[PDB]
Amino acid sequence: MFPAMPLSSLFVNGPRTLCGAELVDALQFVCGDRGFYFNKPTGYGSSSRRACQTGIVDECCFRSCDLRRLEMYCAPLKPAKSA
Repeated sequence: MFPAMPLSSLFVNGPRTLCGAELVDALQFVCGDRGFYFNKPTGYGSSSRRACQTGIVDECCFRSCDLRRLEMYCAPLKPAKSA
């Protein structure tokens, strides 16, 4: 999927170069299967609960982060136009 894009087949099952929105549904899985996001610089990049850097997708795939983490960031999904 996603042409222009660089790649999206090996870990990105919906996202771009992520490890799949899966990890996303994880954070929202405990907070609400509804589905959550990740590093969303809503307010302001350098102005949010010390996180993001913990790429729940790149940091989860890289830094063994079970569901305990996803639960930690239990960040409030940022709906706008997911799909």
